[PDB]
Amino acid sequence: SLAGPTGASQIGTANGLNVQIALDNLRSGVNVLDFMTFAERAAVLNYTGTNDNSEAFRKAFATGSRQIIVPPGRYHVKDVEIPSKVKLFGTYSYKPYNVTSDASFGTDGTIIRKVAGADNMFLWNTACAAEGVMFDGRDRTSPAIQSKSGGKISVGFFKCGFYRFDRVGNRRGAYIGCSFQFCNFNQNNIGIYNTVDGNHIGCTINANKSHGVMLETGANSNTFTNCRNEWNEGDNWNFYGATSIQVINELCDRAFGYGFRISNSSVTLINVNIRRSARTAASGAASAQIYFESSTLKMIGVNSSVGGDDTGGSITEPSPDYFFRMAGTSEGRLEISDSRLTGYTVGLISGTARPSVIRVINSPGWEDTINEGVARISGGRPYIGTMPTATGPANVSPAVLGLSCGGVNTYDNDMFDIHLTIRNTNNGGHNGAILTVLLYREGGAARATIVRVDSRSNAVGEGDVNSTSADPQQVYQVSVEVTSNDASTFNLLVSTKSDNSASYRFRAKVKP
Amino acid sequence: SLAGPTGASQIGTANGLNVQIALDNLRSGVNVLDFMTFAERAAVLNYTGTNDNSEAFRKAFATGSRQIIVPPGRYHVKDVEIPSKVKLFGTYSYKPYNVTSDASFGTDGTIIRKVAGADNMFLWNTACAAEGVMFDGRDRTSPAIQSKSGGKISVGFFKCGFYRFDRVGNRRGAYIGCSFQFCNFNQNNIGIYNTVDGNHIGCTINANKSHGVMLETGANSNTFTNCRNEWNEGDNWNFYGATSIQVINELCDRAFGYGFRISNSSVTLINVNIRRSARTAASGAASAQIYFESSTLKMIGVNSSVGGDDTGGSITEPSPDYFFRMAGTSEGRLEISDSRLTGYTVGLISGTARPSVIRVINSPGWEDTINEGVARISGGRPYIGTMPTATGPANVSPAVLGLSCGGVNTYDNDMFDIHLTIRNTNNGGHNGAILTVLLYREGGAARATIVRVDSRSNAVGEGDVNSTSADPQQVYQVSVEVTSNDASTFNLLVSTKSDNSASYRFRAKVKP
Amino acid sequence: SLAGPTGASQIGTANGLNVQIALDNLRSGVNVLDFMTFAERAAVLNYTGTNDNSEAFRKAFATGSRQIIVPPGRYHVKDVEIPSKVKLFGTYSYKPYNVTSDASFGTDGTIIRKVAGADNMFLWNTACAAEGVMFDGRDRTSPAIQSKSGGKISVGFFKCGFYRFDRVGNRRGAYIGCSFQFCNFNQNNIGIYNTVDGNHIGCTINANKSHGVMLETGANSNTFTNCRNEWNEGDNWNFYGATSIQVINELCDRAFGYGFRISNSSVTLINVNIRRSARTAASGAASAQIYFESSTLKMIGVNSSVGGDDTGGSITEPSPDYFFRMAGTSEGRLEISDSRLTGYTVGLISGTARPSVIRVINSPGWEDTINEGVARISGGRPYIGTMPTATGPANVSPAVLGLSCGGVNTYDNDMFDIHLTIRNTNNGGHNGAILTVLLYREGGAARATIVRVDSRSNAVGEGDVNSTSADPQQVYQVSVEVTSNDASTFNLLVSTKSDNSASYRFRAKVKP
Repeated sequence: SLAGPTGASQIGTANGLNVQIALDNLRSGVNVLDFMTFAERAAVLNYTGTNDNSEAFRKAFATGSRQIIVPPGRYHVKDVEIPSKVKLFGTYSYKPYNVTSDASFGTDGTIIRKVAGADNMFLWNTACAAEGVMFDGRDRTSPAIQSKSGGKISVGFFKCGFYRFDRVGNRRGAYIGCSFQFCNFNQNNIGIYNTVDGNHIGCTINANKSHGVMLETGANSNTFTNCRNEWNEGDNWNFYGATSIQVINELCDRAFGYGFRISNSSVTLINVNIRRSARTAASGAASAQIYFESSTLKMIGVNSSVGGDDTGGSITEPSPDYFFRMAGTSEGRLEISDSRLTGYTVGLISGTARPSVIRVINSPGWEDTINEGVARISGGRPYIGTMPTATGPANVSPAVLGLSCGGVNTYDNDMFDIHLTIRNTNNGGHNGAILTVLLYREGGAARATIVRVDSRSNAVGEGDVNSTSADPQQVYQVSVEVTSNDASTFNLLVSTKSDNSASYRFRAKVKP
Repeated sequence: SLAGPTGASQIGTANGLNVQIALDNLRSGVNVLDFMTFAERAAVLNYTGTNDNSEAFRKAFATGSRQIIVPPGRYHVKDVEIPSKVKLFGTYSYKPYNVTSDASFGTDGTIIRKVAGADNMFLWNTACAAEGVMFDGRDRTSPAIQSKSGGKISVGFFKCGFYRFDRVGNRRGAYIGCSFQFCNFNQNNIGIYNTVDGNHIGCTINANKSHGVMLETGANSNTFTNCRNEWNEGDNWNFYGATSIQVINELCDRAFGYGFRISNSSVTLINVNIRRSARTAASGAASAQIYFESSTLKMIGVNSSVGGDDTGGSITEPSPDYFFRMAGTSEGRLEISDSRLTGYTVGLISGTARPSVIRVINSPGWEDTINEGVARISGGRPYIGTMPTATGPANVSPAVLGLSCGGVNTYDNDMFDIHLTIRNTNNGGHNGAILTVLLYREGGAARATIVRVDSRSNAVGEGDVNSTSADPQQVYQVSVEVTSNDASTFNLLVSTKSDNSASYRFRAKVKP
Repeated sequence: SLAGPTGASQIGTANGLNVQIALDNLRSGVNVLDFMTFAERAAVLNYTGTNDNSEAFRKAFATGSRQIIVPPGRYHVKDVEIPSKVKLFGTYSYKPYNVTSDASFGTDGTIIRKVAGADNMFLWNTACAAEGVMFDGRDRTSPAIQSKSGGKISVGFFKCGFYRFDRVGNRRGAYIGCSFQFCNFNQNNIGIYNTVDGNHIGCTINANKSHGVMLETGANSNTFTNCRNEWNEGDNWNFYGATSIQVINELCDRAFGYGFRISNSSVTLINVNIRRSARTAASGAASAQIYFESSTLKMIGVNSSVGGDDTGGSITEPSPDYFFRMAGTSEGRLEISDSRLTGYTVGLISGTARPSVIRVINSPGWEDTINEGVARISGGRPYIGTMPTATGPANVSPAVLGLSCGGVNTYDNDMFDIHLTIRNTNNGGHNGAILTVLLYREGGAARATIVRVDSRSNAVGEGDVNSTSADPQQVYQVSVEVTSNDASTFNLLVSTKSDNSASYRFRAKVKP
C-alpha cells in the first residue's frame, strides 16, 4: 500500500505538504544516482569497481533537465554526449597536486573516469559546463572537451581538474571558446589547447607530459591572470599563431625547454616571474628561457632567475644558459620595460636575428635601445634621428650623410650638436669633430647654418677646400643643407682635397 | 493518521532519527517553493506562466530566516521588500550572452522577472545579497538594486546576471556600496550605477542601451580588475565626479562613442586594451577613443587599435578618428607610461586644451613630454628648468631670461650648457649661441661665471658692448647672475648696442 | 513497525526508489547535526546556548567521510582534530565587517566558536579545507589553523572569516602552505601568519589588533592579488625574512605605524595605493609610510597620499610625516618606476642609510637616480660611467680620475664630452673645463685623444706645463690615457705647475 509508486505522497509533514513534494523541492537538479542499480550505486559511492556506468548518464541527459547533479562517487563513462546548456554539479574535498599512480585519488570528491580503452568519455556541445568535477582518463589518449561536431564550442569550467588527458580541447585541430576560471591541469599531454576568447582567472598547470599550455593559429585572444606553471615535461607556454595573449601575474617555474615559446603571435607579459628553464636541453641554442621568433613581444614587470632543482633531483646545475633565443626571419617587434631580465648563465641572445623594432627601457641586463621615433637610444646613449655611415672616396663628390630631426615650425629656430667621426681606411688614422647646427625657418622655407666647428689640430673647417687662402691645417670641409621643406630631414656633406683619394667611413650622430 | 501534520515524524530511518528531522537537516535555508500552490509551483518549475508569485516571497521573508533558497524555477515578483542581511541562493546552468528576444532564456537556472508594468521587483535593504540569480525586468524601467529608503545601501552579488534594467542602482540619484564579483550586465540602460567602495573581480558588460558602466560624483572609489565591455550602445565607461577609479586588465571593445569618458574624476588604467570606439559619432571632435577633461588620468600599459565590425555589420570603416578629445578649462593632469597609444586615423588630440601637468614616457604615438620638476622633456629632447622666451628691444635695459636649475650645495660646483637663440623680428635674421656656465658656492653665497661662449661669426661675447675696445664682430653681450641664494634660479641677461633698437625674441634652454 | 530503524525504506516514491535512498542521494556529505541531541541541535539552530558540542564533530570525523556539512547553526568546539583531506562545507548569509561586541553576529550563516577558555578549537592536518565558515575564538588566544603536529601543513579556505584569533597559523613558530582565496581577517592579533607558497586572491584584512599580515623568515613566496588592509591597530604589512612577496593591486589604508615594514625580504608592489599611515607614532623616525631596511624593494605603480580620519575621530591631522624610513646596514636594493610617491608632510627619507643599488625612474617626488650600469643618472642629469673625486696636491704626480665607458669595438671609434671641475681648497677659487675625447681602436689596442679643451681664461690646456714655450695663461695640464685593452675604463690625468702646491678636488663627469 505505502510501498508503491504513490507511497511517499501519502505521508504529510509539519509544514503542511507531504513527503513527496518535500523531497522534490530539496533537489536542485536531476540526480544521476537515481538512475542506477543498487549494487552499481553502492560501488560508485564506495570507489571500488569500474562498472561502466554510462547508462545512468545517458538516461539523466535524456530526462531533459539542464542541471545534472553528480554526487562525490566515482564514475566510469564511455562516449556519452552531453546535450547543450547542460551543467554538471559536483563537490570535491581534495584535488590532488600530482597524480603519479592510479591510487593517487582517494575518497575526495566526484571523479569521472574513462573506462577501459574508450576513445572518449564525454562529447560536449555548446554552452555546456561543470563544477567540482575531477575528470580523469587513464590513457593519455582521448582528448578532453572533445566536441561531437568538429567545430568551435563554447563551454566553461568554474572549479574542475583535468588529469591524464591528451589535451583539454577537441579533435586536436579545432578550438573551444572557454574560460577555465579555477582549474588544475595535471599529468596531461597538453595543459590547455586552443582556447579562444578565454579569460582564465586562477588556473594551475602542474607537471604535464609534452608542452603544457599550447595555443595555435586562430586561437586569437586569451588572458591568463594568475595561472601558475609547474615542472611541465616539455615546452610549458607555447604559442604559434595566436594573435593575442597576455599572462598577467603568476610565475613560470622550471620547464624542460623554452619556458616560453613565441613563433608568430603577439603577446604581452605583465608581471610573469620566469624562473629556471630548459632542464632537458642541448645547451647552446636550446637553453634559453624564451624562444622569440618573428612576432611582437611586450614585457612590463618580468623577473627572471636561474637555479637547479628544489632538493635532491638528478640535475642541480643552473639550467638556463641564455635568456633569449631568436631565429627565423627578422621582422618582429620587441618592447621591454622595467624587467629585471638578468637571469642567465653565459649570454642574453642566442641568434643573429633581431626584431625590426626594439624598445628596451629601464631593464637590467640590457642597455636602453630604441629603433623608432625621432628620439632613439643606442647602448644607453641617446641621439636624434639616424646614425648613417658613409664610406667611400671623399674626392670630386662630397660624401653625404642623411640626418633626421624632429622639425622646425614656421618663424622658429632650433639648435643641436653633431658628432662627426672619420676613420681613414687606407692609413688607419682616426679623427673627430664636434659641430653646432642651427635650423631656422622663415615664411618660405628653412635653412641650416653651422654655428661652430671644433676638432683636434683644426682638421675640419667650414671654409672651402682647394682654395689658395685655405688654412693648410684644414683637411676636411663640412657643410649642411636641408632636403625636406620641413627641415626634419637634412644632410651633412663632407669633402676632402682634390689631390688625395681615400675612404674614411664618415659617421654623423645628432646628440640632443 | 500518517497523512496529518505529524505524519512525517512517525517514520524512522536507518541512522536513528525519523524522516522529519532528516528532511529538516538537509535544507540550508527556507525554501520559497514551500509557500506556493500546487499549480503555481508547477508553472514555476515549468517556466510557462507569469502567475505573479509575490506572496511566496513575502511569506518567506516574513518567516525570519536570513537564508532564502530560490530553486531554478521562473518567478514573477512585484515590489517585495527584502529584509536586511537576507541572501537569495540560486543555481544557474546557462547565463545568456545576449538577450535579444523574450525567448532568449530557456530552462537554464533560477530566473526572477518583473511582472506586467510594475515599477520595481525588489526593494533592497542593507547587507542583502544573492547568488546564481538572473534578474530580469522586461521593461527598461524599474532600476535594479533599488533601496526602499533613499540612502546608500551595501549589498553584494557573487554570481548574478542583470538584464533589461534601467540601471543596477537605486533611485537614479543615490549610491550603493556593493562589489559585483562575477556578474553579467546585459541589455540594460546603464551597466553599473554609482557603486561606492566597489571591488569588481570579473564582471562582464555586454551590449547595453545607453552608457553602460556610469559613475557620478561621490561614487568615489572603485576597482574593476578584469571586467570586459562589449558593444555598449552608448558611452561605455563614463565617469563624471568619481574621485577614484582604476580599471586593471581587461579590454574595452567597440563602443558607440567615447569608449572612455572622464570629466572630473581622477582615474588610472593599468592594462586596459582600448579597442575601436565611436561607431556612431560625428567624426571630428566626437570620434576620439577617450574624452578627457579637467581631471587626472594615469596609464601604465594601455593598448589601442582601430577597426570595423568583426563580420558583416553595417559599418566596416575604421571607426575612431582620434585618440584624445580634450575640452573645457585646462587644469587637469595626465600621466602616461609604456602605452602603445597609436590607435587612431587622423590625429591624436581633438582640442586646444591640455592638462596642466603632462608626464608621457616611453609611449609610441606621443613623444616624451614632462612639464614638472627640474628635469623636463620636450618632444623627446631633455632640458633642465624652464625654456623662457623674452621678446623686446634689447637696448638700454638688457633682456632677462629666468632660468632654473637643481641647485648647488655648499662648497660645491656644477657646470652646464645653454643654447641661446635669437630671431631678429624686424629684418628676419636668425642667430645662435652655445655657452657653458659654472655655478660655484662658497661659504656665504653662490656665483655664476661663463666658461665659454661660441657662435657663428663671433656675434655674441662676454665682453662689454658700447666700448671702443670691443670687437666689431660682437653684436650681443651675454651675462649670467644668480637671483636665489641657492643658485637654483638665476637669469641670463642679453644686451645689444645702444644705437640699434630691435626685438629679437631671445630663447635660452639649459641642456643637461 | 514503521517507526523502527527500517521504517524509511518501506515507503516508495514516484521515481521508483523508496524514501531511504531518496534521502541518501540528496546529501553530499555526512551531516554533523545528525550526531546531536534534540535540545542541543535546537540550540545550535537557534543561536542561543554554548552547549559545548564537540562530540558531534568527533563522531562525524570518526565516520570516515571526507566531506563534512556544517549547517548555518552556531557551534562550540574544543580541541577536536580534523583528519586529513577533510573539508567543512558551510553557507553564510552575512559576514560582519567589524566585530566590536559579542552580539555582532546574528543569525547569518554557520558559526564555529571556541568554548570557555579552551586552548584551541581545531587541530588541522594536511589537505584540510573549509568553505563559508566564520571561525571565531572569543579570547585573543588560541591561534587559528593550529596543526596537531608542529610542522608545515597545506590547507585551503575558499570563503571563510577568521575573527578574534591570536593568528591564523600554527604554534606561533611554524608555517602553513595555504592560500586564502576570499577571506575576511578581522579583530585578530595577526591577520595572516607565515603563509608559504600562497596565492591570495581577494582577502580582506580589517582592523586587527597587533600587526595584521605578518610574514617571517622562510615564508618565502606569497602573492596578494587584491587584498585590502583596513585600520590595523599595528604594523599592517610586516615582512622580516620572507624571500619573496608581491602585493598586486588593492590599497593599504590607515595603519598605526609603518603601513609597510620590510626588514630582510625582497618584495614588489605593483599597484598598491599606500594611503595615510602611522596614526600612533613618535613623529620623527617613526611616521614613515614604509620602513625599508637591508632588502630589495621594487615598485611599479604605487600611489600614496596623506590625510586624517574619514569623519569624527580623535586624530585629524595628516598622519605620515615621511615616506621612507631606512635603518640598519646599507646593503639593500631599491627599484622604483612610475610611482606617484609624493605622499608625505616633512620629508621623504628618515635615515642616513641608502640601498646599495637605486633605480628610480619617472616617479614624482624623487628625481631620477641610477647607480649601476654604464648609463647612470644623478638628480635627473644623466652621465656615463662614474663621477670620481680626486683631492690632493697636483704637483709632481698628476692627480688621476678613473673614468668608465661602454667600450669601443675593433676598427671603431667613439666621441664624448667631459666636464672637469676644480675647487682650489686653499684660496677657494673655482674653475671649470669642457673637453671632447675620442676613443679609437686599431687592430692591436685602443687609444684616446683629446679633440678640444675649453675653459674660462684658457686656464687648462693639453700643452705641457713647466715649459718655457707654455702659454702663461695655462695653469693646468689635462691628458687622457686608457688602462683596459677594451677602452671601457680609462683615466684623466690633471697636473699643475711644479712651483705651486695646492689641493683642488678635481671632478670629472662623462656627459653622453
